[PDB]
Amino acid sequence: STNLVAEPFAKLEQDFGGSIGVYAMDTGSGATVSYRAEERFPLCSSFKGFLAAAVLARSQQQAGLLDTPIRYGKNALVPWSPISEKYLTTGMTVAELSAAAVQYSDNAAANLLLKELGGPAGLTAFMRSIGDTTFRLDRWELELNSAIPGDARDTSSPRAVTESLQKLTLGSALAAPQRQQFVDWLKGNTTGNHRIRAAVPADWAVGDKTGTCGVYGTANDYAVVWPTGRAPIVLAVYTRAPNKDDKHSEAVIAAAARLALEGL
Ligand SMILES: C[C@H](CS)C(=O)N[C@@H](Cc1ccccc1)B(O)O
Repeated sequence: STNLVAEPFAKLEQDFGGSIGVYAMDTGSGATVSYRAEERFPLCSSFKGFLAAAVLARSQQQAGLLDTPIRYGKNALVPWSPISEKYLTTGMTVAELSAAAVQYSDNAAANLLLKELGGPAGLTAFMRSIGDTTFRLDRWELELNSAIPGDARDTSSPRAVTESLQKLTLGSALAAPQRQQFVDWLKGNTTGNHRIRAAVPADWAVGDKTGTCGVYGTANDYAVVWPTGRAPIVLAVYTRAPNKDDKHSEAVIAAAARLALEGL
C-alpha cells in the first residue's frame, strides 16, 4: 500500500506530534487511501467490535448462545463498565454484553465475553480464521491499554483492521442474520461522535467502534460508512505518540478521517 499524495497526512501528523495510521477503501470502486496503513498501533478498545463479531460467529454453532444469561459478580466490574455496573443485580445476556462492549466500550462486558471465547488467544484465533494475520490480542482489560511504543502485544494495523471489518460486515465471514446484527450494533455506537462520525456528512449512515488507551496519545476509530446510493466505505484511523503523558486527540482522528474521505 502506498499514497503519492501523502503530504496532507504528513502535515497533520507533524501538527499532532505523534503517529497517525489511516486505511480507507471504497468497496464499490476499489480505491484506497493509505498512511502508515501497515504499521502496528495499539487496539485499545477497538478489539471489542471484533470480539462481538467472534461471539456472533460462535452463535452460528451453538444455538441459544446470544440469549444465555451471565450472572456476573461485582469483582468483574473493572473501571469504565457503565452498562455492566447498571445491570449488576440482574446479570446480562451474552447479546447484551456484546452490545455494551461495542456501543459503550464496556470493559467488564469485554472481559466476560473474552472468557467465553477462550481469552485473548481465542479472539486472535478467530481473527486468524477469517484471514487476518496481523491482529493480535494478548491481554485483558485494562492491561491491554499500556500502549508502550514498539510493543506488539494487543496491536494491529489500520489495513488489517479495515480488511477484517469489511469481511465481517459486508463479506461472508458471518451468516446474514449475524452480519446484520454486527452492523446494527456498530450503527448504535455512542462513543464515536467526535471521531470518524464527525468527518462524515450527516446524511450518510455510519457504524463505528472507538478505542482510547489513556496513555501515549493513543486512540482510534474504525467505521463502515454508507454514502448516498453507493457501496459502503470502510475505514480505520489509529494514533499513538512517543511520550506516556502525550494526549490523544479526537480532532486529529476526525481530521484524518476527513482527509481519507476527501481523497476517495
Ligand atoms: C484505561 C482506559 C481509560 S482512561 C480504558 O479503560 N479504555 C477502554 C475504554 C474507555 C475509554 C475512555 C474512557 C474510559 C474507558 B479501552 O480499552 O479503550
